[PDB]
Amino acid sequence: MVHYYRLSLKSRQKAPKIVNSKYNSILNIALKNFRLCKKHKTKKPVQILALLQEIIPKSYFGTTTNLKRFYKVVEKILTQSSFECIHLSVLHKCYDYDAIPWLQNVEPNLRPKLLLKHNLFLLDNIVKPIIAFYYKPIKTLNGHEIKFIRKEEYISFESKVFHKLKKMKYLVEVQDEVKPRGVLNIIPKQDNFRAIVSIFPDSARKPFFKLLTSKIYKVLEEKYKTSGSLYTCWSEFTQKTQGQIYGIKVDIRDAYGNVKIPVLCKLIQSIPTHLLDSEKKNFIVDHISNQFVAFRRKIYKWNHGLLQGDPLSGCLCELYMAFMDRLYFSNLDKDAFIHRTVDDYFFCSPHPHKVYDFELLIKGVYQVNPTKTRTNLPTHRHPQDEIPYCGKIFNLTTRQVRTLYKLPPNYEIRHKFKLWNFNNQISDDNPARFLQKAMDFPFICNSFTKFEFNTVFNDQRTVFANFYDAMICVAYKFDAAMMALRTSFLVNDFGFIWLVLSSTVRAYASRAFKKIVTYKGGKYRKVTFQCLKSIAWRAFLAVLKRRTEIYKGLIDRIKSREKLTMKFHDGEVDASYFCKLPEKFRFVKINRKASI
Ligand SMILES: COC(=O)c1ccc2c(ccn2[C@@H]2C[C@H](O)[C@@H](COP(=O)(O)OP(=O)(O)OP(=O)(O)O)O2)c1
Ligand SMILES: [Mg+2]
Ligand SMILES: [Mg+2]
Repeated sequence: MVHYYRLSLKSRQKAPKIVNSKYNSILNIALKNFRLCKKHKTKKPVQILALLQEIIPKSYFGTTTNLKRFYKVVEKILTQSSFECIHLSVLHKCYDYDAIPWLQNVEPNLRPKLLLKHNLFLLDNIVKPIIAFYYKPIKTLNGHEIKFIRKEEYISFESKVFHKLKKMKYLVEVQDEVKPRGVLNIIPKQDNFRAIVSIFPDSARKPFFKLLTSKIYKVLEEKYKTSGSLYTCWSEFTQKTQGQIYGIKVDIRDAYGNVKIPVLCKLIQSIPTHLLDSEKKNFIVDHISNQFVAFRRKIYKWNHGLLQGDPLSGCLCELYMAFMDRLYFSNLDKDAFIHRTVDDYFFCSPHPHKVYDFELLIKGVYQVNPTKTRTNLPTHRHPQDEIPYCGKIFNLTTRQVRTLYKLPPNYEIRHKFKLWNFNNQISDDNPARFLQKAMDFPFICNSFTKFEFNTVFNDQRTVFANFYDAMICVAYKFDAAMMALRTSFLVNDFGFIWLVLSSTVRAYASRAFKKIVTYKGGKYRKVTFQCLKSIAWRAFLAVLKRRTEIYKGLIDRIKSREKLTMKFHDGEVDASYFCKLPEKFRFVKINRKASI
């Protein structure tokens, strides 16, 4: 009931020093070569595919077709996203079987599965290990993007921040050979770093930690400030505020690190016992004072605030921050806009001086991160009016809210979408259910909200732009699915994709219509299912025309048999934007070619 094979490097097994009776010994040439190359040292010019071509002799494949069928999957490994798989299928499907020299002497009909086992050995014992020898993979945290960084430079970088953490006092060796919470990982930021904990998977206390986060979130709700709700706050502020809106958003530097455990333990102790009893109070306090992690092999106590990656860190940081809000941010204009999430504050006032004062107050309380500040304050050199907060983009002048999309230059969009899941596999001969489960609406629901579809503060223009921008993300993940199909499912008839595509267009259009009807306001004019449907169709054509040397069939099918005419009951909404790719999507990389 396992159909997939995952591209992750942990799938690797320890390279045996010579293969045994079961396996053909043709590959021990390559097992020898893995050692002959690992006893090599280089410092700059390295191609991964090229050198693998020399560890594994061409004689294992015998021809030029089987070898490229193998190097497709090694390429996919090189360009992997986290939790991305291939079908075990691809390691035996449509091979030339009597062109290899070494199953020419085995049962003609038993070749598939033991060639599969052989290829499995190749990749698990040589391919992913040679990579893991030359590179570390790191998660960008931008989707499932994995960047490959040569371990030589990364060990150095890890060493420099370990330097900073022991040259400071943030990390003190305890050597109690004490059970550590988990393994410390250093992960690059931009020009910076981030120190994280990977918890040891010991699922005896996971429901306990969940009970605890639950309890103190209930404590947050009843004890601390009901923080309104972002949509409500923005709605009512923009309605009551006639004039030009001034605003600022600031990010607190090292939020988890600058929590003061003294103050935190006090706050924990102050909680009424009917909400958090004495034992769990003491466990939590002991827990946040006593945080041990393993790094290299020496054990270290973490002294710098709450430590990221720990299950209680989010809830305790919000407890601390709500306390700080009560202490320092209680006296601001009740007719002004204020909202916080975690380390991000968003303040707005028609009064410039009041926005200026809020910034001064914040910079007095916390150490802000200047890089991340966004404001139309005249005091700042480069005023913005679009400020990003909570994955939205609030326009201070127009009061419009657009979905914010994190898509850096030359970011491969396929890294946002988790096409495969190991726990629920799908066999190679059912592409329809795979496409379906990829087109399930959760992955885009977060840009289908009142924030996007209200006609209370947002124009009809803006609502429709939000819908089209969501359907672009949707069509992109549809194209990602199709790539997975053509290179793992290796599809025969594409008859199901027309039905899947029609179904998704119509269902997402229906959800959009219902959301828009639900949040009607003073700037509603009229919205139509025909218009929504054709917006979505245009969104799909916009994506598919970047490979219209593939999708010419589908392109022309939808243009021939579908309604795309764009008529609004408004003269305000520019339709030229609903025909091109939006400026945020037209440069995301769609080709999956082995970089380093
Ligand atoms: C590596 O995978 C993970 O498991 C993972 C990623 C991010 C995580 C956790 C746990 C908490 N978070 C982040 C904590 C951070 O504190 C906060 C705000 O993020 P941010 O402002 O961007 O970083 P921070 O303020 O500390 O420092 P900075 O401002 O750059 O100085 O959400 C686990
Ligand atoms: Mg921050
Ligand atoms: Mg932030």
